[PDB]
Amino acid sequence: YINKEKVIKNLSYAIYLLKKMNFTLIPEVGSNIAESLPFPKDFKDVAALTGRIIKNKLGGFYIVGDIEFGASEHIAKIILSASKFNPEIRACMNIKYDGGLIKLLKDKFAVSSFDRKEEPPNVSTMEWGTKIACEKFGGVPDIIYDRGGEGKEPMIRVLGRDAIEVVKKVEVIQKIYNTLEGH
Amino acid sequence: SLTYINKEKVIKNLSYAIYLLKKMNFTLIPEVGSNIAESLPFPKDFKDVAALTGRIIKNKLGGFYIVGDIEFGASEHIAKIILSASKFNPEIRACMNIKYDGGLIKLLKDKFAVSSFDRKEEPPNVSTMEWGTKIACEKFGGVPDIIYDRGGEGKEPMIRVLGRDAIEVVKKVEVIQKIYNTLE
Amino acid sequence: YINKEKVIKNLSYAIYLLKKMNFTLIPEVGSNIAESLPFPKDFKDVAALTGRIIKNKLGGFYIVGDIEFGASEHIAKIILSASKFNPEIRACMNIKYDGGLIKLLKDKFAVSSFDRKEEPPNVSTMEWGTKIACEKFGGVPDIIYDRGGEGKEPMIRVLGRDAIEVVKKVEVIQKIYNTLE
Amino acid sequence: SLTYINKEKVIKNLSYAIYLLKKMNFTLIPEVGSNIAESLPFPKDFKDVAALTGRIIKNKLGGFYIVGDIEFGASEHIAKIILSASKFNPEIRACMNIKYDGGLIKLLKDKFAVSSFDRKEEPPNVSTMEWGTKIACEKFGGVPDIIYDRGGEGKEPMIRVLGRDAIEVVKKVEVIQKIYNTLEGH
Ligand SMILES: [Cl-]
Ligand SMILES: [Cl-]
Ligand SMILES: [Cl-]
Ligand SMILES: [Cl-]
Ligand SMILES: [Cl-]
Ligand SMILES: [Cl-]
Ligand SMILES: [Cl-]
Ligand SMILES: [Cl-]
Ligand SMILES: [Cl-]
Repeated sequence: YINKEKVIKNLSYAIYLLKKMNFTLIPEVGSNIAESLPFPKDFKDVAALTGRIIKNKLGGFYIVGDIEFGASEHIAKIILSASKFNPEIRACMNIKYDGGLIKLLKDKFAVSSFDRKEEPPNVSTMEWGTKIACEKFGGVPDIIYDRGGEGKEPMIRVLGRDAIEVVKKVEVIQKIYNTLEGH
Repeated sequence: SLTYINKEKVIKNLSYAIYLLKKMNFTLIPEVGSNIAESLPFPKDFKDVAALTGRIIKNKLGGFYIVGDIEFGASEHIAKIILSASKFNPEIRACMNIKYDGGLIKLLKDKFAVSSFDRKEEPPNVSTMEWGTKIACEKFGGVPDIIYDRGGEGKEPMIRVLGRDAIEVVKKVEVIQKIYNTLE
Repeated sequence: YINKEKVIKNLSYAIYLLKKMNFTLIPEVGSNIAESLPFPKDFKDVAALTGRIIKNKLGGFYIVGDIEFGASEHIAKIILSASKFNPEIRACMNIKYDGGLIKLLKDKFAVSSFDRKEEPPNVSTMEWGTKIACEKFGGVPDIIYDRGGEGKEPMIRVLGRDAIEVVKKVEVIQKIYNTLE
Repeated sequence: SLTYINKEKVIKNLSYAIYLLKKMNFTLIPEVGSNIAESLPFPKDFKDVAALTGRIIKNKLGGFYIVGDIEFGASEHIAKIILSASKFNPEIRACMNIKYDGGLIKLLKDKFAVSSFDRKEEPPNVSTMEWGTKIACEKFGGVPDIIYDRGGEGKEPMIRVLGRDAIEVVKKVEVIQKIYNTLEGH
């Protein structure tokens, strides 16, 4: 069974694991993690942080806000679009993008992307872009990235069955990034 | 002894500015969050500037979150703007970045000293903020109230309010917020 | 079956429910909620808030800190002690004491207690008191309270199988407490 | 002195006092948590007193948490102490409660003016904090640096540090803390 309680517990435990991590893959707009009920209809069936995850410029990061349903329309769009290709995919987290990192991830994760400059009119970038990457991959990959655009920083989006799986994948990505960030 | 005394003033100033802000219906929050900083007199490097260790971000439930503590060396980004404007007027030691809006900008030009810079002109081997601020000030003839830019590749458009201290800046932001509310 | 992940999720959801509750039974020393792994050996098999739940003078309350194992030796003493009587009891939360409230609760909940003045030497108040209240009851009751003592605020402790159940019990206790307004 | 002590001044003093506290290895935290307050000159009631809406509490994994915001009227409790002491010396506008320790007191009575009151001697229909502060001050012949009490039924003992403003209070507390650290490390 997968009800609201299950989703709130999933995200809570995912955050818990995240607090143990030396997570530095945070974009300028901050990270958020979300998970939906199975077969989500709208963003109200998707839970996330009411705040965001931001860097602590003195070292570490801050996890701001509470987990609540409908807290992130943005990521909800990604999960709702992806669920069309695979209803098992219910979670997503956006993290910082790095050119070198992506190259290295393609040999360890299923990766797909979309170009913001190719967006047609009358659509939501996140809905359109997710659809693009998924159709290109022929399913739901581990990661959906984009090199950004006018007023939009590049981004890496990690997907998975639930928020716990997502964070586990992010940990793998973080370990690789540690070496690059160090350099 | 001297530094201890000057730092205390900076901390108190930033602290009261946040206090005032918390009272406000601050909605001009950019997706990258806002921060507010203030420098000691005659700053040399970012460590002579204090600010939030976190940032001021939106709360989906409504309102906003003021995240972190006020500490020195907490904002290299903002510090770059202040130290650069300080080369045009040592009196300017505080700055805060808020949400950009075309319509609001026009209405601000009639009440504040506004200058700017464009991200595409940026010459190679330079810091965008140091360069942009310097260009914006060279262009204005001193340190204006507002320095904005339309953004660019991977960069959201921003409005930067400057002043003699954090409280000054916050007061200015409150005026701006009001001007902005007559639009929505 | 019942591992650390389960415990963390249980406490997390319990707090989630508590946050949406008009909870006013907060002691002067603040409340904390804790849950242990089955058959806990020491306080490190018990998770709880590293901070506490305290009153917000403006109104409402603040839930401070993170959920972590080994976060509370104090409540851990209570849970470890009760588990000897009934290993199915893995959670506990301390809430504000009220003489009248206890009177009303005694008719709906299984209640027991201990007296700080009767504490024998060379023991831990929480370990000894919990054991005493349970032997007095013939098992583990829903509530174990004490009228406090010198330098010690009186307290009502709510026990249960897991953190969610405990909060569910506190929700009822709170409604009853409100009849006292 | 050309200064005007208004609300802004008080908020700034409390804010800086907290900034200093966050840098301390403050372990003298009572079970009920600590709070720090400061009033405007000649306070009329607790509304003229500012303090944390929450409190300073122990972080079980190590360190402590400063909870809430600084706001006027936040603390009636510490306000009762300040307004009471101000009747003896209007210069006293701040107070912070910290964990009590008998040995620590003895080590302090040589560096600080100390006075106290007994919860068991409290008369009928009075506020413990107003009455106790009054007694302690009348017994000292003024406002001391410290007013403590050994606790009582349902009440943990406490050490209350007073001063002209929050910053002055925090400086005294730091001195006390260093002494306590030695006792702790013995
Ligand atoms: Cl989001
Ligand atoms: Cl994104
Ligand atoms: Cl900026
Ligand atoms: Cl505890
Ligand atoms: Cl207890
Ligand atoms: Cl004990
Ligand atoms: Cl208080
Ligand atoms: Cl006190
Ligand atoms: Cl009182």
